Amino acid sequence: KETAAAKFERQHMDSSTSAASSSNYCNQMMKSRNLTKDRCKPVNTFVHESLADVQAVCSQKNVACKNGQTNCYQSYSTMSITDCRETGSSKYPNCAYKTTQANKHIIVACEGNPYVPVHFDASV
Repeated sequence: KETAAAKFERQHMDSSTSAASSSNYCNQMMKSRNLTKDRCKPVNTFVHESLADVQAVCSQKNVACKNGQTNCYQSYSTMSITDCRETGSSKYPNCAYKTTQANKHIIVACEGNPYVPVHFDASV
């Protein structure tokens, strides 16, 4: 089955755009990445940076994840991110989202060898 590292790339990386270009970004991406296939995933962030720069966060500033685990890391630099959250009208299978573009530090959990992101914890 899909690895947690591949899942992270599918759910959270968008190296192909520098930022969201329209309010429809989240509606389009939540569907195309298959995050609305079986239920409307409620919240999801997309990071518009190269995958190597996002992987590199695993060697940046350690911090405990929201859930307490100690394998979280905060990026030293801000990054281009898109926050996607359901709208009040979102109703499966017609999942709908508010797109919010921002420059924030990212926090991710890492695992493995190579040590790479496996969870998106927060944008700060």
